[PDB]
Amino acid sequence: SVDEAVTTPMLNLGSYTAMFKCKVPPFSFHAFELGKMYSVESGDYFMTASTTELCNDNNLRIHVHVDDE
Amino acid sequence: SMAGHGVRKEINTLTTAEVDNLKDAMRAVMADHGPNGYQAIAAFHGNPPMCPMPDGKNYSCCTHGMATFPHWHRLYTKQMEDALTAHGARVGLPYWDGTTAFTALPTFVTDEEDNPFHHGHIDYLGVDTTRSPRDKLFNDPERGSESFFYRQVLLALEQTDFCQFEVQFEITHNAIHSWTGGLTPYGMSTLEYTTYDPLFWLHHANTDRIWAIWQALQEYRGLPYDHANCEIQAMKRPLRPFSDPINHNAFTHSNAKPTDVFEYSRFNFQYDNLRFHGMTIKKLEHELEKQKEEDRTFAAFLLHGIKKSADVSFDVCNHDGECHFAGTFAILGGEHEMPWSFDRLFRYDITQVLKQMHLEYDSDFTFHMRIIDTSGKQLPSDLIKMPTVEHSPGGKHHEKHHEDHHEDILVRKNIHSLSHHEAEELRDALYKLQNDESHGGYEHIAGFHGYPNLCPEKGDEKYPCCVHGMSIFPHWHRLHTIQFERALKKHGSHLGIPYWDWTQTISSLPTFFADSGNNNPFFKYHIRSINQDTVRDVNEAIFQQTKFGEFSSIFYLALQALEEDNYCDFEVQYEILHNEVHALIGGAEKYSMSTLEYSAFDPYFMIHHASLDKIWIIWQELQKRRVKPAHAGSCAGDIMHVPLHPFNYESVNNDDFTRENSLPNAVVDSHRFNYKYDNLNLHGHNIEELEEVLRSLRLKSRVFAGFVLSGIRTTAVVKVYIKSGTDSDDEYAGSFVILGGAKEMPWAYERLYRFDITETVHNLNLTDDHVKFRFDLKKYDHTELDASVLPAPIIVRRPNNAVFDIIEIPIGKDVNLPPKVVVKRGTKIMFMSVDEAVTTPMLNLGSYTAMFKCKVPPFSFHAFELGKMYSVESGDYFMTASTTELCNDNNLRIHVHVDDE
Amino acid sequence: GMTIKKLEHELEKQKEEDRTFAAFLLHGIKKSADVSFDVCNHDGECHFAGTFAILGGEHEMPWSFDRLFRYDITQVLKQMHLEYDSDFTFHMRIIDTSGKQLPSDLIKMPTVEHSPGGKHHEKHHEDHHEDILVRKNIHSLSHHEAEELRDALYKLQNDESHGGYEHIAGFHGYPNLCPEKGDEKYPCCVHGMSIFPHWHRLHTIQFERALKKHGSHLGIPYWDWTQTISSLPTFFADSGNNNPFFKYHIRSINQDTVRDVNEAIFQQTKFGEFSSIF
Ligand code: CUO
Ligand code: CUO
Ligand code: CUO
Repeated sequence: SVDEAVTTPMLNLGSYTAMFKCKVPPFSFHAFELGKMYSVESGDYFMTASTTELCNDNNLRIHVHVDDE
Repeated sequence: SMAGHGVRKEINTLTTAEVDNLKDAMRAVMADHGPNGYQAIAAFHGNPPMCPMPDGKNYSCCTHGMATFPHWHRLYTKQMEDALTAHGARVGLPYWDGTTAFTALPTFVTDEEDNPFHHGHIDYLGVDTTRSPRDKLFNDPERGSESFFYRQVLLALEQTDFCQFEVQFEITHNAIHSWTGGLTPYGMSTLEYTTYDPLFWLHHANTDRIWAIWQALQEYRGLPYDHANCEIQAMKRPLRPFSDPINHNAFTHSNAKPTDVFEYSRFNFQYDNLRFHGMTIKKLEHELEKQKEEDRTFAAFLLHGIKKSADVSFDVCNHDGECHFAGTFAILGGEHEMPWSFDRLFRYDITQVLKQMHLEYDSDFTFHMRIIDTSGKQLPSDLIKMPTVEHSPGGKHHEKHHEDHHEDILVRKNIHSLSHHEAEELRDALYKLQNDESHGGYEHIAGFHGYPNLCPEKGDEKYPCCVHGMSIFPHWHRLHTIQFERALKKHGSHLGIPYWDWTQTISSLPTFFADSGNNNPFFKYHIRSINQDTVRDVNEAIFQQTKFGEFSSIFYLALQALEEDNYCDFEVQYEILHNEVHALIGGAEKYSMSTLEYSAFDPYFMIHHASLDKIWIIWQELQKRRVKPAHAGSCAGDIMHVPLHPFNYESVNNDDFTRENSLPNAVVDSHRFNYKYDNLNLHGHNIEELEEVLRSLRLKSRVFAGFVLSGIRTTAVVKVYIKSGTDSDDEYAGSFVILGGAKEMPWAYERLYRFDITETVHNLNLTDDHVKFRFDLKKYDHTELDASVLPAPIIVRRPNNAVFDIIEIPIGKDVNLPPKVVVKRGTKIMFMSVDEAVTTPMLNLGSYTAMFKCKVPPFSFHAFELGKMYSVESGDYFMTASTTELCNDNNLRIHVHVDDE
Repeated sequence: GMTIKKLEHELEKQKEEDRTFAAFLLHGIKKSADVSFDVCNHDGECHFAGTFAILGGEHEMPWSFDRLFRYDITQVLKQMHLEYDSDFTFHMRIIDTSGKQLPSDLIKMPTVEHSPGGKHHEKHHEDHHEDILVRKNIHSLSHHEAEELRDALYKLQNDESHGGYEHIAGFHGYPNLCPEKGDEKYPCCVHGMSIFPHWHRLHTIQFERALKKHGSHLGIPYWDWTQTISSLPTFFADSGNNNPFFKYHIRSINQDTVRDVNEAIFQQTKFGEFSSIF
């Protein structure tokens, strides 16, 4: 949550790589990633900025991916 | 990768790659210690014994000598199959068609070295499996087809009744175990050991196949395939250990009950073909009936558990003492087997033997029976009761048959075939619904799709539940349509929602709507929530140039949908085709059918989606004929594994089917929803007939204009205009519509939108790869909007004969689009050298997404993409600008991706 | 009484209907006994399924039936209102002649079987004929039902006679009639009086009776306005198609019946403490 200026939203698994380009939906908080939280499930994930503009402020695109050993 | 089911095909048609995967997968399966291991699965069959009885006694789990027998084994085969798949097999156990004569055991099993199929180790025994085939195994044909396996199975097939069928079927099943295993202690001949041999699966796969063929025949007969009137009680009880929560496999666990077991499709595996021997199902039925014509004499046996496996042979003897070999049957068993006794007799066709004896039914002759154990020791005759002799005549008069149907089966009959009497139920049902404000009400049902937006759980954000543009787009709709229909039936409906085949030449709008007077409920509906009635601004949407191929207007698009292979590529064609109708009906109007947020309310809307749904069905199975089944998870499945909102959210129609079976994988099959269409035909063409028309398009090379459409957040139209060499004269290349609106959830077509420009381009005479680009103009329901986001058309040429290649020509410079996935492994790719200023380099697969950001190496031409070129290989690709700076000139990032159907 | 030909016909008729049977496997139980069994639903409610007897004794030769003995359960299930698919239990008691009970071990559990055949149900049935009239709910209204109301009202509205709509409405509002040639006029409408509902109740029937004479199937539809009001009834709202329910032309003075609807909505809570009308 570093930098209070940006809150906790951080979209989540926006979709696929194309979406990852920073497409985020109009305020539709497709919840998944919140404040201090955690997540057990596997598969392919992703994290994008809370808002479309908020994305461009630092390019919050990190595409987390979670596979097997 | 095939999207659909793990298919099981014949063993004799072994494809090297397939065999390799199976061997490897099996090897891994054998190795794993886990509960979904080879040893663990094998254990289910018998030793070590997995079943508890309430006394604590342990017995072999397999159900034999019972009606449940095919059900239990069906699950067992699947259990092993799932394991192999996890291991990486292309899904499916191969089936060994034992029925047909074969010189030797399948090579697949036979190969001694590096073959996991050859044998398996038995941990408890501490020895490997063994097999000693009996020579009797290759049955001697009189006819050539006339073999014992064939005959035994054939008799089973003839039986109408499930129970009658099962006994014959099961006994036949046993024959393979005996002959293969023979005397050896470790093999198939023993109940305990059999699961260990890998051949076991091949055999059971075949046995399951036999059952499947029978079901198909029953369906053909019109007799119930899924359920059995007999042994009602047995079906209900679960088959352990599958029912146990210990069971790692969810699917088998879910279909623990024999009632559940019947539907194989739920199992998610299919067979390459039902055809028994060469015969088709239709043919087989005919063949069977012929047998009926002649009288036959049978010997009947009552069999019970004789604590062991044994082979019985009996001969028919005349008083003279002359005898001939009557026949053989086998019993599979062992110690710790569960007790079983057949409810009915096992029938064996004596007729040939009697004729040879020249005996008559009435004549007094004797049956001699000898029971031999596997060891060769003779058993006492006390084990089996003396056989009965019966005569079966041939012919019939006034045979009233009893085949049940219509538990909850509705049918959506054509609006045209509609009758005055039929029409009333529709009007009444709809009206009663419309007046209904409850959660079940019409006002509420329409609400799911358009405004007001519900689905997020008290988000207070709102959210259009309407899923458009997603891969799921038809899935959500198909369920919604049924939701509308189901609501009506509860309201008092006789028939299903009428569907309209708008593809055919449209003389005028349906009378169903047009009759605005008499307060027709189908014509419009009062929102009541906000107010305002459902109005529509009809468009011409007519003028007929030509039918039966090259049909101008809607049909081509729809026909174009069926044309497309793969689901993912299909869905786009599916939606866009659907998108068109909404526009003509809704027109410009605020509250119209064209307005996504509102269109749900319109009466036509509820029915209209049904008409589209019909197209999906024809296509769904149509693909199956193609040996490319694609329904369920195919390419972009991830979206599917999540329930359709708001159907799952607690506040739906509360329809038990809907609320529960909201899952997309479930919705894929319409037959579950309890409704059927009066016909499969489109534009007056039957499935086989229509398939021909499709062939016509493949006949001629056509150039297509690729489109990467992304959520505009509004519904609108686009006019594609092709530039001309002369001045710049545009041309009406055509037009398509993009549905959407205000705060809709974001969407973007992963797949390209095939749009046919061909004739238009030829006039101007330009080349697909060569400098060819066009500027379209798009427009909102009424007014102009930013044409800007094209995004730049990605020309694709679809070669004529020898298709399913598809060529994809992206572009070079001033290109605009995210990662486009042509998919359809085997597709071809290229690039447009448009703008001489930029040469041919275009990096290639730079690396991963991070690299895609435009990292390109210093002049290191990591070759891959050149000038006019192509590429067959699959996997994930990419294309970036030749140089780092050259990237920024137009953002040449297109991340091509190429997966499987 | 039946002849052979007749009997065969009688038997076939039985075949026509589906039946459910319980099957018993019987073997020598070294004695004579009477067996009675009941069908019970899960509830534990039971009904007497049926009875059969076994004749036997010591030194009887051993015997076992090759097939099951069938007993027709169908009537019992219907009484239970059980379905074949439904899960129910069969309870069996074996009593010897002496009255001593035998162990159930002697007989194996019964099997159940289904016999044909089914059909599709057409909605052939007819409910009540117009005996007495009934004022059915406006909501429960059907399209077909709706027409009779519109037709009946319309025919009345066009009717100027004393029986006419213009006249019936006249009783309550203007013009005022009731005093016998008082030339005073007088609103017949009785409001505020103790009789207030009495006069109205009769007037309402007067309206309804006028319609039936005019050609009505059903009674005047009533609207339960207390319940949360989503919107005005469709019956009125459909101003188009010249809906007779929406408005009426006075014709006497002129001017159509217009209404200035008020919000009359917003729902706070139902089922007690209902705000507004209820
Ligand atoms: O059935 Cu248990 O063995 Cu093939
Ligand atoms: O799909 Cu939601 O509209 Cu036809
Ligand atoms: O008006 Cu006279 O009563 Cu309601």
